Amino acid sequence: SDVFHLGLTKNDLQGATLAIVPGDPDRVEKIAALMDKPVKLASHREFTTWRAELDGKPVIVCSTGIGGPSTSIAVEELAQLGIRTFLRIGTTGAIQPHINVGDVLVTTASVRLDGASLHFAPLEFPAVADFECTTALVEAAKSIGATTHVGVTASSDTFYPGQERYDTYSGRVVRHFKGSMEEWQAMGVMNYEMESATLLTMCASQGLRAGMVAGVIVNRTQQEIPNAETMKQTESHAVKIVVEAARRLL
Amino acid sequence: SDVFHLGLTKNDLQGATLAIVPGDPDRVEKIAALMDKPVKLASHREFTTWRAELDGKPVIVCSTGIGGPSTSIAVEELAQLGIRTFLRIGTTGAIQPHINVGDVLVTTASVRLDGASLHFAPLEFPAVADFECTTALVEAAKSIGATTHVGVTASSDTFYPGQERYDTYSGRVVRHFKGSMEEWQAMGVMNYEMESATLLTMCASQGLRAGMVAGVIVNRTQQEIPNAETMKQTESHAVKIVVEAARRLL
Amino acid sequence: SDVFHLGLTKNDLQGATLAIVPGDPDRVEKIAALMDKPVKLASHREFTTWRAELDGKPVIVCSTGIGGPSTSIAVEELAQLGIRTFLRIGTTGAIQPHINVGDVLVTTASVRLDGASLHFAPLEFPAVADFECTTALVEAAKSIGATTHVGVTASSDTFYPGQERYDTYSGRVVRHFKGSMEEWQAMGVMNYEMESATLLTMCASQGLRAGMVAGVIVNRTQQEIPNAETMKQTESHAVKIVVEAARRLL
Amino acid sequence: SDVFHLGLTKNDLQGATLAIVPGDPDRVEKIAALMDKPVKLASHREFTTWRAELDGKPVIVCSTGIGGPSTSIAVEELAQLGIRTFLRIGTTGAIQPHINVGDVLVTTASVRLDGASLHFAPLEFPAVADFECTTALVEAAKSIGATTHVGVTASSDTFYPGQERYDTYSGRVVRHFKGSMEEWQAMGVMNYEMESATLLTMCASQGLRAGMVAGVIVNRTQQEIPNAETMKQTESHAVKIVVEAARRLL
Amino acid sequence: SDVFHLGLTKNDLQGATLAIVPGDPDRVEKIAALMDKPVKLASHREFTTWRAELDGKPVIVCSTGIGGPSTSIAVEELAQLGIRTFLRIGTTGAIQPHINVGDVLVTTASVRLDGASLHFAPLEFPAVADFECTTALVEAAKSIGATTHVGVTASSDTFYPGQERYDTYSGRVVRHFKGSMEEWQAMGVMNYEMESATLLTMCASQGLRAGMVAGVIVNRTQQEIPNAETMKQTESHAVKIVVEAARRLL
Amino acid sequence: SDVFHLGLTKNDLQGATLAIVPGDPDRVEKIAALMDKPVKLASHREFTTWRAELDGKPVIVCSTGIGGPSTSIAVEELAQLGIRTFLRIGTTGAIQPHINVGDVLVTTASVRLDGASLHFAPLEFPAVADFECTTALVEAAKSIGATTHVGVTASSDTFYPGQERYDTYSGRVVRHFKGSMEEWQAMGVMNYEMESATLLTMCASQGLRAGMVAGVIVNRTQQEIPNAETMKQTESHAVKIVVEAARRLL
Ligand SMILES: [K+]
Ligand SMILES: [K+]
Ligand SMILES: [K+]
Repeated sequence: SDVFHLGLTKNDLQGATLAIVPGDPDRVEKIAALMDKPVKLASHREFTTWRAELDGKPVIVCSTGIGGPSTSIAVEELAQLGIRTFLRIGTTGAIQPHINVGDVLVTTASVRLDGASLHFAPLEFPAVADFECTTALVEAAKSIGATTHVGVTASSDTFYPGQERYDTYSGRVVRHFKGSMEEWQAMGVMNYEMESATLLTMCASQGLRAGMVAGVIVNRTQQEIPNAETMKQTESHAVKIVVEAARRLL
Repeated sequence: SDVFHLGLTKNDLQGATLAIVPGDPDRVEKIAALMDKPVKLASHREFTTWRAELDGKPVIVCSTGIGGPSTSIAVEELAQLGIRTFLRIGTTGAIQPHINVGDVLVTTASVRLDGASLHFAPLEFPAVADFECTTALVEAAKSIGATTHVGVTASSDTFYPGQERYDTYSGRVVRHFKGSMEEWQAMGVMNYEMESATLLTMCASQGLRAGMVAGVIVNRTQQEIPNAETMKQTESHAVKIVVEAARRLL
Repeated sequence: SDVFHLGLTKNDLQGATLAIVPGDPDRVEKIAALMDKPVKLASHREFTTWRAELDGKPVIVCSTGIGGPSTSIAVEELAQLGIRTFLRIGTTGAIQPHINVGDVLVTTASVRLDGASLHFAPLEFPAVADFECTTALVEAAKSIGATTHVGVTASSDTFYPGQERYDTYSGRVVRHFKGSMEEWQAMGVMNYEMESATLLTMCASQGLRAGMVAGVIVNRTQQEIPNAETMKQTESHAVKIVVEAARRLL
Repeated sequence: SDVFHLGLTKNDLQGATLAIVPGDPDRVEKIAALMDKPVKLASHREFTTWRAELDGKPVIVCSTGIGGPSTSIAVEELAQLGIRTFLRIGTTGAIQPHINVGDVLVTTASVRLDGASLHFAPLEFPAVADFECTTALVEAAKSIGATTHVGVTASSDTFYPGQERYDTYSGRVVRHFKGSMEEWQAMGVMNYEMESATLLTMCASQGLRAGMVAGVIVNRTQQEIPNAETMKQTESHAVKIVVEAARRLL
Repeated sequence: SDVFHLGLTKNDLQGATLAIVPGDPDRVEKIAALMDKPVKLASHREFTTWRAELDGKPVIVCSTGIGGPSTSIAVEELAQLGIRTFLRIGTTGAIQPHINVGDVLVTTASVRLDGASLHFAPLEFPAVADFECTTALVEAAKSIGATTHVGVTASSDTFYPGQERYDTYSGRVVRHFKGSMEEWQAMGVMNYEMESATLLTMCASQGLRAGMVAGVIVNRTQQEIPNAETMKQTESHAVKIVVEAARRLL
Repeated sequence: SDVFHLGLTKNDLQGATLAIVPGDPDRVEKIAALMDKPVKLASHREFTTWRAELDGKPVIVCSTGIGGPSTSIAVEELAQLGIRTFLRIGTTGAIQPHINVGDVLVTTASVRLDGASLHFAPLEFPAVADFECTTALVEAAKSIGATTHVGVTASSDTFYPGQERYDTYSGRVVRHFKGSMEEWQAMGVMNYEMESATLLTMCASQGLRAGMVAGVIVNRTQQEIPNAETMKQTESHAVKIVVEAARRLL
């Protein structure tokens, strides 16, 4: 391999310069299957990589795992291999009452509640998305009639205390995160997830283009028993949106 | 007056909800005169306010003075009077070799080298522009033929040490800022100015829309004797862009 | 002009080494008019400058605008022109019940709730006034029988959230400033204003002498309808005190 | 499943209270096979879990993935299922000249170069190992004849800039981390890895026992072409040590 | 003297490489008297030094005074004279209900609520004890049947506000320390004292071995009138434990 | 005793409200003997206390030991016994070329390179002296003919790395303090010592008056073999000044 972790050579990419980067290794095949000539390249640790073709051009699909540290390894090693544009697709929990399950969120910039972003730029630097990527995601969402919200996301190194969850082993949250969800809500923040602060900071500070889209599967502000069906449909629409955005960025 | 500093009543605004916010009080009349039925409302301290009409709708032009503290007063008191969209117009100095004098810069987000932004949101929150305002500024720049750069700006509470200037009384820069210009250059930052970190943070955290455009009149990386005519033309260029963007946001 | 913003040459100063620096461009003429041979030198942006003569010696009066950033520009450019002593005169709101409207405050040092001070010295460095300037202000206050208080001032980059005001567009204050006024009150702090942290830090860290005096026009701790008359009288006494202090420092 | 990510019920564990936690999901089966009656329980994302029996008692082996965020999910959800002791096993790169490839490292505490540890305790709290777990790991290492070093480890949210690697896409390291490797070397730090600051802080602050052992496969201070056989043998050595330590902690 | 403060020459030590370091100059003679051939060397400021012999080998006993600053002077100057192992003995107040008066505490690492530790290593570095010293203290405690607890200690630059005491001149505690005792209690912290953060950080970052033991004389969580007798007995047992640990470290 | 550490009752003080606070317990008797009817009250740890009479009024002399932690105990327990004015006397090393051995320094405020000051007020609060105490010290210095410097002091929790000394066991200084002495020199700081940041912050934030004077016995910027007689004379000079200042503050 030409890189330390992903198990890829530059020849494997066949000249690709764009990658779609989901979190779950199990979701990579689903995304690749929407495009032409899908081929599995490698599977090592949390990093599963396929290649496919979109309008005659090679594109990469590679999983990051959960969190900024493993995300930073995938993005760096793909950059070493020639990738210059990175599109993240995820699912997410909204923290605003006006945002519904089934909706799509496009992130303009993120609240940096992570550690890895600091290894690229000091805290004062914005975790901001690329303008061309954000534009392509909004236009792709419109092309299939999705209800879309555009704005700021909170990006946390934990699933539990950093998202103010109390249903845990200890049942408590450290002082600095107590009351934090209500503060982000007042400041207009749409949602929580765990990788965008790292992704957006490391790309914007190194001349790489990045964008971020997610489907809403749950809402933290109103109690409701989730419906597995609505949730599956919502992930499928987010995947088509990221693929269509990619088409506009080739 | 209905507000503490600006010397304005809500009746004076005639229902306006958009304001163009330059820094220099002597620039307010020149911007207002490009639109219909311009009238002076007030002048107190660094805050000079005119009203005009664009495509039949009232709009405000109001100066901020230099720095985030006076900016924060103007934005708050305008919001008290009904303004919900804020467009900053300026001229600026570039720190990248590929950006030329006469070019136009549209800011997606800012590095927070200020104090007032912290009084609205903690450092981790992004100083990010509104997507609709950024889109209007970019599309207006293309409509008149400008060469445009879109990206990150460094926003400083000083003109001298925070912009790493050594041609000063002391000729010294505090440790924290020594070597800072070269760091921002490596990270792709386009330019320095002094009000956007405050403006963009206070608006993004309070449900108000803001954007920012500026004309390039000097470049810190290439020695050149300034041309007064070229600099006047560049200012006029940027002002035409901010008025046309306002037209798209009514 | 020999400087970038103020529109002054060194010859304009006629050998002056002391400046009185109020905030409001409109108040500069009032101060100059107490002295001999007053002459207007320049008006650009928030910076209005006059010259006059005190006991046969030239003195400068120059406005700063509101906030540390514009203050830092005026102080630097005046230093480039030969000024070595800076005396600030303002009006202010007290936060202690024993301090009355009509009283005069002389500041020994300031709480650094600003951004520009950090561009001169790290936070651990004290925003302390010059001992000779503080002495001259206290003695000048005694010479006209003013009721005087000497101590610490809190210096904020905002008028609204940083001074814990809730009568605003949003009606809220960021976590770190919630409860802050009561903490400063317990620690003996006399008042809030917006420029002294910057002024005192940048002078004490660069071999320049600075002092600070203000008249009390309002008290945050007891509700009362302000009297425009008492307020005008109080600003007039503070102006005579700063002029008399200057006389003792030539 | 009784937990959100791991895909496990409490019944699956058969009363287990100790878990061995490697990073790589493909290493879970190899560790479990050294013990009696090994069986696969689940595999979801980077989390692969097996059960086995040691001296008649059930034990769990569960992968964390790379970085503190995914580590924090595995540790929390295992604790929800009844686990109270956590033993980390890895391979690593040394930064001291006297430490040789083939040696074993036991960590007493870690330098916190991560984000997730802050979500459990403020920076001032020590990322310290449990004394009983450290004692068992040291005594097990001596029982099989390993050359062992006991001391402090640097635990980083990145593989590249946080470990001061320059052989990258950008070839740059942010100011804060320039010269950092030489500082840690002078302070006696043995090595870099990426999960221990999170693991040790979250356990020490919540009444859970944790320890950490690793085999040295490379040394950053001496150029050497790696030997694949030597590296495989070193991994097997460290795994035998972590199983024997578990035997002492039942 | 060969050093600035302690009044010692290297010859005075007769080849000693281990020191026992209590806080109170008055307690040095008591410790020395348990060993062979005790001799008083010097008394200057808070620094009183004796020499004695343990199993035929010279050992030093030297007081630190109260706090990290004076501790840092004693440790440095003893290191200049050849000392490489440092054992602290103290008395302390427990903050856990299960810990009783009469018990002995051995500290694995400390919460850094001091200033001097930062002059040796940044905050992220752990204030961790040496593994051989901690082992010797635990084994010495067992040899006389003491009830022993092993874990984390909070180490404060103050006796009053930093340990959340309200029975003071002012009757208040600064915001950041309000509620702090209950947070440390929840995180498993055993006790407060005032020198171990400095001692453990400066030794672990400079190749010196250090450990820490204390007798419990009071418990912050249950009201009780202290018994001078139980307190004297408890200090005597801690002194024998430190002497016996030293024997195991020669 | 009415207090925990000092071994004093309120009756012992005979109504005293002013204390002179040297660092060295062996200096307490020498200061007290310059006044009338001197008597020893107590000696415990680094705290030695005498009473004497000045112009018919009782005054206290009490040692602090080295560093802010022991200083904070002495000041708190004296305040509990009725003391409201605190005068620090010391000898010190200058860091400016124009300051000579034999000169006297009066401190207006201090750089906070300590930990204990943070336990009373956040870093942004100024470590500033009382104006009445500073005035008395300056006027007393002039009355006896001393060459006096008035200004800022750097106050450090260490004698060695925090004062950028390299003549040590390790010969290293942590990154944060490398190049620090030259920064403070450029900023006009006169000298280093180790207790004033704590003393001045705790008093200014609690309604207590404090000041500080010191005699210069060495200069870090000019190599010179110290003269023992000159150094003894300089100490006596500073002590005469602090007694005469006390006389003016009764
Ligand atoms: K201004
Ligand atoms: K991961
Ligand atoms: K001490």
